[PDB]
Amino acid sequence: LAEALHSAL
Repeated sequence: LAEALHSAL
């Protein structure tokens, strides 16, 4: 989930 958010951002 952390990395999903990194990509999203």
